[PDB]
Amino acid sequence: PTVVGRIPVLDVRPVVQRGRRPAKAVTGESFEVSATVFREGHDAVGANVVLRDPRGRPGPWTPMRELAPGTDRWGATVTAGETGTWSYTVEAWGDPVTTWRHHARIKIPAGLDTDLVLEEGARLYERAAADVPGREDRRELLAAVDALRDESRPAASRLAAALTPQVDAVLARHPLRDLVTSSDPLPLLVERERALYGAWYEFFPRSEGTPHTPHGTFRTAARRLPAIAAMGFDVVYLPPIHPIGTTHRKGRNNTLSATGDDVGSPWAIGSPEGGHDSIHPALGTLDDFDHFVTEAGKLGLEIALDFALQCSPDHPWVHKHPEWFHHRPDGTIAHAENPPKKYQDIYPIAFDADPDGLATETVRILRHWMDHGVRIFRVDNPHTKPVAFWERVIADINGTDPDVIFLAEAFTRPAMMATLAQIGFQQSYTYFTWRNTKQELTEYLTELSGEAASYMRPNFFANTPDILHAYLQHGGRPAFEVRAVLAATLSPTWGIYSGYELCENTPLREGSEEYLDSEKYQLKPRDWTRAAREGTTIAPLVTRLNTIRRENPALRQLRDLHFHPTDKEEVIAYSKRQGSNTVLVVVNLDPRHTQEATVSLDMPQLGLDWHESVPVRDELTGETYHWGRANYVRLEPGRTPAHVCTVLR
Amino acid sequence: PTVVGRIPVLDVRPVVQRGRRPAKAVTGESFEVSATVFREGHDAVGANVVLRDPRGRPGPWTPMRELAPGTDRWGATVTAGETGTWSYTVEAWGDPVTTWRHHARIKIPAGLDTDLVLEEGARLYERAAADVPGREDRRELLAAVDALRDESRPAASRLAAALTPQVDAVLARHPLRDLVTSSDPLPLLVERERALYGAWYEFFPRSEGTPHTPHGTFRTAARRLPAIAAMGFDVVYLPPIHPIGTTHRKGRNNTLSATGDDVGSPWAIGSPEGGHDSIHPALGTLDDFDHFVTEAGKLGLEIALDFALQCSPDHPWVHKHPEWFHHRPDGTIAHAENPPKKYQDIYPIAFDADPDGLATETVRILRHWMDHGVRIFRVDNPHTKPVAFWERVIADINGTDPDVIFLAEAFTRPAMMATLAQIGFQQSYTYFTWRNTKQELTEYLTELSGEAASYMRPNFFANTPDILHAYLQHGGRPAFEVRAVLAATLSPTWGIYSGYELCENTPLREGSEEYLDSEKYQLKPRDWTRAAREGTTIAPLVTRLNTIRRENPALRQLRDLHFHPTDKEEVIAYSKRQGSNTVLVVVNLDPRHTQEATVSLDMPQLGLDWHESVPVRDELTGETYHWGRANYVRLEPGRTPAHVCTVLR
Ligand SMILES: N[C@H]1C=C(CO)[C@@H](O[C@H]2O[C@H](CO)[C@@H](O)[C@H](O)[C@H]2O)[C@H](O)[C@H]1O
Ligand SMILES: N[C@H]1C=C(CO)[C@@H](O[C@H]2O[C@H](CO)[C@@H](O)[C@H](O)[C@H]2O)[C@H](O)[C@H]1O
Repeated sequence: PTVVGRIPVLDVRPVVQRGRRPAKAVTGESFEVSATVFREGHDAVGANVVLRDPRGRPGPWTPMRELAPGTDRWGATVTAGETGTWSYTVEAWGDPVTTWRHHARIKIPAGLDTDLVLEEGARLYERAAADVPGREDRRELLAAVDALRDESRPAASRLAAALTPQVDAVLARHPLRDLVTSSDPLPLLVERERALYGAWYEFFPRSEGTPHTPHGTFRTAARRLPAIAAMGFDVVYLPPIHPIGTTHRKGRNNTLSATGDDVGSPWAIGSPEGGHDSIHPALGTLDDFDHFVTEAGKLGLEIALDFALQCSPDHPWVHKHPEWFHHRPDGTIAHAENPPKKYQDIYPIAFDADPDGLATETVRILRHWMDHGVRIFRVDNPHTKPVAFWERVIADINGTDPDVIFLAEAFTRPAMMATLAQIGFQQSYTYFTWRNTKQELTEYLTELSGEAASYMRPNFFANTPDILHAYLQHGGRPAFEVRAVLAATLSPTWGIYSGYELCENTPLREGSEEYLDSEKYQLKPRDWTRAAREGTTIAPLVTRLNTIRRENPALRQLRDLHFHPTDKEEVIAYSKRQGSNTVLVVVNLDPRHTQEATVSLDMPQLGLDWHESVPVRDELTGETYHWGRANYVRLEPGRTPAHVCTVLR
Repeated sequence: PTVVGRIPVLDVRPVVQRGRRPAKAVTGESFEVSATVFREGHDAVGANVVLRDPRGRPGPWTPMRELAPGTDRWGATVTAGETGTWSYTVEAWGDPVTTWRHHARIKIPAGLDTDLVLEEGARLYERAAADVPGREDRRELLAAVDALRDESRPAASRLAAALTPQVDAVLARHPLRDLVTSSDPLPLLVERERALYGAWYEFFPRSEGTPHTPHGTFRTAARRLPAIAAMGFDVVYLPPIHPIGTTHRKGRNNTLSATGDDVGSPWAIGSPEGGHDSIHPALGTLDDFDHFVTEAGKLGLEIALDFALQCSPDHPWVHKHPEWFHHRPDGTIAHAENPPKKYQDIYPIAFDADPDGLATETVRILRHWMDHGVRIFRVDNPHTKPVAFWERVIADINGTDPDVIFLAEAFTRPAMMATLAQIGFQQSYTYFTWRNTKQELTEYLTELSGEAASYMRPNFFANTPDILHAYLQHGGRPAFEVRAVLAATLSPTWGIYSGYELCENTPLREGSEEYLDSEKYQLKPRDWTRAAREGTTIAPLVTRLNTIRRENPALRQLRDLHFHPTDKEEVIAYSKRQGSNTVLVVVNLDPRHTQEATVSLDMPQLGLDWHESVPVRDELTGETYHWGRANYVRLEPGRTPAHVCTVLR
C-alpha cells in the first residue's frame, strides 16, 4: 500500500490542522481548491475538483489548470451550496488526447511515423467516444475517427479533422481521463451567509434614554433601531445586558471607585439581582428584551449579544460555584488582567476544578438567549479562556443549532487568533485598526484573503469602545470617511461602534487609544436629531456604502481581491470580482491633503485586455468615467475619500 | 472530544506528507523538533520533546524554548541513535514554578503581598515534592518549604532559600508540570551514516584496459581502486555493468550509428548474452565482479551500481515480456526520450499492463546484486518511472535490508525531486552544478539545509558524465578547485566523475554541457600515473578535502550551516558546527582574478561574543590566523581558491 497513487496528487488545499478541522465556507461562496499534480515522464496530466454535499452528491465537472508554468500547482474555483458538512477531493489523470495532439502537431509536418500517428489518434478518439452519451456528440467524435482513418486524404487533412472546435467542444465536456487518481477527502463546513457577510452596529442601550430618564431601557433603546436599519446595518451588537456589580465598580474614565450614580462597566456582570441569564433592572425585563428583539427583527436586524465569561464580585457564581475561581491562600480572588490593562471590577474564571460544570452552565446561558431570538454571540476576550473550552462549547451549540454565529474578540498574538478561528469561531476580530498605511493594508489583506480565509472570517470594526486609533484622532472626519470606505469594501463583514458616524475622536490622553469620557463607564446621550439636521454625521456615507455592498456581489465575499499599483504612496487601489460583478476602489489614505496619482490597472486581473477601456460608475457620486490601463485620479479630503466604482457592461 | 488539548501543542515539525511518510535522520545526526505552544492567560508554559526509539523507549529530558519573542514557536534539538523507525511527540504544560518565581522576584523586593506570595511558593514546592520518589530529594524541597514559611527570618532570605542550586537540581529531575498535553506521535526513519555522509567517485571499468585489450575488465579496472581509496573516497559508483545492445547502438559523440568497434552506451542494457542480472562479457564474469567488490571492500570502498529500468531492443524482456513496453499499432516500440534529449538506443518500460511483474522482477534484480555485496543503488532517471513504483520497490527492499541506500538521479522539476525523496530515496542528486554565483549557492544551500533536510539528503556531484558546466569550461583548473571545495564543504555527501581531477573541460560544442568525445560512447584510456608526475591533477586537493571532512564532524552533517557577509560579490563565506567542532570556509568564486574582501563574521552563530578571538588553522595550507569579527582575505586563483579553516579551542 503506497501513500502516493498512480498519478501524484499531493498537498491539497485548503487544509486546516492537517485535515483534523474543517475548512470554512458559506452558501454561495466561491473559493479555490488546489493541489500539486504531476506524473512521471513527459505526457500531459489533467485534474479536477470533486465537491460532495452532506449527502455525498457530487458537484459539476470542475476542471483544474496549472496556476503558473513549471510549478505543478493546479487549481480550480468551487462553490458551496446548502449549509452542512461537505467534503472535497482532487482527481488527477493522464490526459492522452492533449498528449497525442501535441505529438501529432509535430510529427505530421515532419512526416515521422504518420501512419502510426493517425491510427493511434483514431483509436484514441474511439476510446473517447465510447464514454460520451447523446448520439450527436458521439457521432461528432466518430466522424473525426473516420477522417483520421481516411487514407485517400492528405495526412495534414486527416489530422486537422481531429482538431476542429466542434471536436474540442465534445472533449471539453467529456474528457478522456486515464489512470484516475483521487486524493483522500477533506472536510468543509458550509455555514449561512451572515457568517461571512454583514454590516454590524454596536451601541449601548442604557445610553439611549430620555431627558427625564437618562438611563435607557429596552423600550427606549428600541427607538434607536430604525436609524440603524436605515444606515443599512444587518447586526446589532449590544454590550452585556445583565445586572452590574457594585463591589469595585469602576467610575468614569476607568477610575477605580464609583460615586453613587455611576453606572459601572457592563462587563462587570452579576449581582444579587442576577447573572448572565438575567436583565439589568434599569433596562427592564425579559419581556422588554423580547420586545426589542421583535422590533429589531421587523427591521431586518439580528441581535448579537456579548458573552463575557467572567464575573463581578457580586455575581451569584462567587458563592454558588467557588470552584470556578482561583483563590489565593487568604481566600482572595485576584482581579482579572489583560496586561497592560487591569480589570479591578471583575474576577476571571478558573477552568480546571470543574470544567464540566462550566461547559454545562455556559451552553445553558447561550441556549437561554438563543430561546429569546439571539443567534449571534460576540465573545469577549476569548483568548483568556482555554481554546479547547471554546472548541467544546461551540461544537455543542452548533451540534443542535448550526446557524449560531460566534465572533472572537481576540486582539492578541497570531497563533492564538488563528487557533481560535480554527477550532470553530465563525468570525474573528482582526488587526484592521492598526493597518493604516498602504503597505500595512495591502500586506494584511493579502494575508486575510489568502490561506487564512480557509479558517477565518474577518469582522472589520473600524472602531470599538476600546480602540480610537491615532489615525482617526489626527485626521478628523476625512479619516473617518476613509476608514469606513476601507472597512466596507475590503471585508464582507464590517462594523462601527456608535459615535463613529459623529466622528467622535477625542482620546483619553495623547498616546491613548481610549475615548475620553468612555461610554463603558458612563451614560453617553447623543443628539442624533441635531447631528442629522446639521450634517455633522457621516451616516449618509455609511448608508451608501452598505447599499453598494448590497447591490454588488463582489463586495459580499472576501477571497477575490487584487491590489493595483499607483504612483503615490498615499493612494491605494484594489478590485474584487464575483461572477460578472466587478468593483474597483481607489482610496486616498491622506486625510489632510489632496492627492493626485496615476492608477495603473492590471487589466487581465479585471478580465480585460491591456488596451481596452473600462467604463466605470463611481457609486459614491453617480459620475461615470472611462478608465483604461492608466488613469489619473485626484482625491480631495472632505469632498471625497475615494472612488468606489462598478465596471459597466 | 476536542482536537486541541488543554495546553495547545500545534503544527509539530518536521512533518512529511502530513505524517504519512517519515521524516529522516541518520545515526548521530542532530535536528530541531518544533511546535506551536501557548496557553490562555499570561502564566508561563513549558514544553519538551519526547523521542522514542524502535522499542518505544523515551530519550532524555529535552526541554524546548521559545525560538523568537512573541512567536509562540518552540524548539529543541534531538539526536538520533540506532537505525530503525523512531517517533517523537511534543508535550506542553503549565509551568507554575517559573510563574511563581517571576512574581516573587518582583513582589518581595517591593514588599508587596509578601506573606501571601511566600506561602504560595511554600505550598507549590510541597506540591512539587509530592511526586519526588527519593527521600533526600523530598527533604531538599521540604527544606525550602520550611524556609519559605519561616516568619522569624527576613523575607529576602525566605525567598532566597527557594532559589538555591540544591533546589534547582531536584526540580530539573522532577519538574512540576501542570496540565501536561501531548501531540500525537510523528514518525522518524533513522538510517545508517552513509545515507547522509560520504565521498563518491564514478568511473567506467571498461576504460581501464591495456594496449593489447583496450576494453577493461573487472580484473584490470580493480587496479584503479588503490588510487580511489587514497583520494579518500568511500563509494565507487559504476555505470551499468551488463551486456549492451547492438540494435541502434550509438556511436562516438552521441551519433546514431555505431561503426565497427564502437562500445555503445552502458545504459543500453541487454542482449542475448543477458540482461540486468548479467555481466557484460568484455568485463568478465560474476566471479570477476565478486573479486572487484572484495578488493574494493579491503580498501574501505563500497560499490554503488547503477539501476536503469529500461532495455536495449536486444534485451530478452522485449520478446519475453512485451507488456512491459508501450507499442504502436504496428507493434513497434518507440525509443525513449527525455526532451530535448533522445535515447534512440533504448526502449522505456511501461508500467500499467503488469506492475506486479515489474516490481517482482525489479526487487529480484536488486536482491541479486545485494547478494553480491552491493548495498547502494544509483537509480537512473527515476522521474520517468512511476513515483509509487519506487515507493513500493524501496519499501520492499528496505523491509528486508534497511541498510540499502538508493540515490535518485532526478534532474527535473522541484515537486518530483521532492516527492521522490519523500517516498523513500535515501539520497537525491541536486541543482548543485547550476548554482555557481554567491546568491545562487546561498539561496540553494539555505533551502537544502532547511526544511528540505527533513526528507532529502543531497549528493553534490561537481560533475557527471552528462554535466560539464560552463563554469568549469571557462574557468579551467581554478574553477575545478573552487567547485571541489564548495561541494566537499557544503554537503556531507559529494562526488566527482573520473576525469574531474584531470580538469577535463572540453565541451562537445559551445553552449553544450556534454563532454567532447564523451566516455558514455567510447573507451577513454587515461594515463593516470603521468598526470600525477606532470602535476596536472587536483587529486592532492581532492585527497586533502576528504581528509578534512574525515577529521571534522562539522563537515559530516548538513543542517547546521550559516552564511557570513562579505563585501565582495565573488567571495562567499560560511560556517558549519557539530558539537565543539567548527569549520569556517571562505571561497573566491572568481576563477580568473584575485579577490580581496572583508569577511564580517556573525560571532554568535560561531558560539562567540563579538569581542572574542577566532584563532583558526587553514587546513589547506597549515597556516594559522588570528581572526576576529572582521577579517581581510586575499584569494588568488590557482594558488588559494579558498580558506578551509578549523576554529581552534
Ligand atoms: N477586550 C475587551 C475585554 C474586556 C474585559 O471584560 C472589556 O473591558 C471593559 O470591562 C472591564 C470589566 O468591567 C473593565 O475593567 C475595563 O475597564 C473595560 O474596558 C472590553 O470589552 C474590552 O476591553
Ligand atoms: N540522466 C541519465 C539518463 C540516461 C538514460 O538512461 C543516460 O543517458 C545515456 O544513455 C542513453 C541510453 O543508452 C543514451 O541514449 C544517451 O545518449 C546517454 O547520455 C545517462 O545516464 C544520463 O543522461
